[PDB]
Amino acid sequence: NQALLRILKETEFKKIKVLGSGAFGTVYKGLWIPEGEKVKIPVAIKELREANKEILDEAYVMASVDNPHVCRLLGICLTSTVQLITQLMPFGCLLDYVREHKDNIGSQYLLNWCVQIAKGMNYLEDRRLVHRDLAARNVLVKTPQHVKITDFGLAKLLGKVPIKWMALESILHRIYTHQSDVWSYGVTVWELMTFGSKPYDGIPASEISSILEKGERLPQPPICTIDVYMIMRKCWMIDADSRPKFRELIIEFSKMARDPQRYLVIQGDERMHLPSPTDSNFYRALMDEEDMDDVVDADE
Ligand SMILES: Nc1ncnc2c1ncn2[C@@H]1O[C@H](COP(=O)(O)OP(=O)(O)NP(=O)(O)O)[C@@H](O)[C@H]1O
Ligand SMILES: [Mg+2]
Repeated sequence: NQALLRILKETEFKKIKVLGSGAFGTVYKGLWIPEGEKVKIPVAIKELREANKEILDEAYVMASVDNPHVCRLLGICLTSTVQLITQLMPFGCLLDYVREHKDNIGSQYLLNWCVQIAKGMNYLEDRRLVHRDLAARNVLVKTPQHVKITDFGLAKLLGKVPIKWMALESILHRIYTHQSDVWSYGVTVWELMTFGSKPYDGIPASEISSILEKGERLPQPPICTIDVYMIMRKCWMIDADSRPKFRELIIEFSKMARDPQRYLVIQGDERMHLPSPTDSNFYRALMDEEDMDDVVDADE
């Protein structure tokens, strides 16, 4: 649908500050200045490094993604460069969030984030869409209780490879499927449960396919019980059809969230509950009016 993607003129918005850059482009905090208005509305703008018909075709798919746990493409400006406009997320990405909060995050948040990421990826799988670059850096925090997958469509649009997130078949043959996204999901879960450790830290990207072929995998995070680590390891089976399905991961992590201290061991966890209804309501009113499923609370 034409209606989902806004074509912006360069005069309608301005880049203000670089937020960073990765494999496909550079992101800026920007301002949208709607013509004839005096308001300045914060947005994120991603300008791609390095056709228009093909670009717009993929942009319309990206703009069609409508799920509480996946970011939608809102607008595009095609000039000499491709610029992608999306909602700005002040909390930033979940990788930085778990690093910065390494001592104040409880099991309920971690297990619910795993549910939310699996729900967003399952939505993509149901639409027959493959992400190709899932990682904790590509999950954005809308509120601490609500996360969203970002950068859907970018890898396809432009495809340093994120070797350390990639299924072995993607590394060796650039094969990407829902089940290779499941491998990346397992790495993403490992990043969360380690509070943002670097996977395979110190090992050169060029050594990784050899390590995987020998059967070596990312280590058990100290907070994870064996059932949680077995899920991660199942995501990294060489046989892609032996890996879990995202819909299975929604079920498993939701079950775990109903008994969180049975599945993760975190110092001080009893002091780290989900927000009260009062605090949740206040967050939603200021930052998060969109429809979403209830978070999974503990039975006890
Ligand atoms: N909508 C957004 N709101 C706020 N920060 C954002 C948004 N989108 C991206 N960022 C941040 O902008 C920076 C650049 O992102 P990006 O160019 O996608 O690199 P990356 O996520 O680190 N790696 P990759 O996506 O794998 O290429 C990172 O710090 C992102 O977290
Ligand atoms: Mg990114």
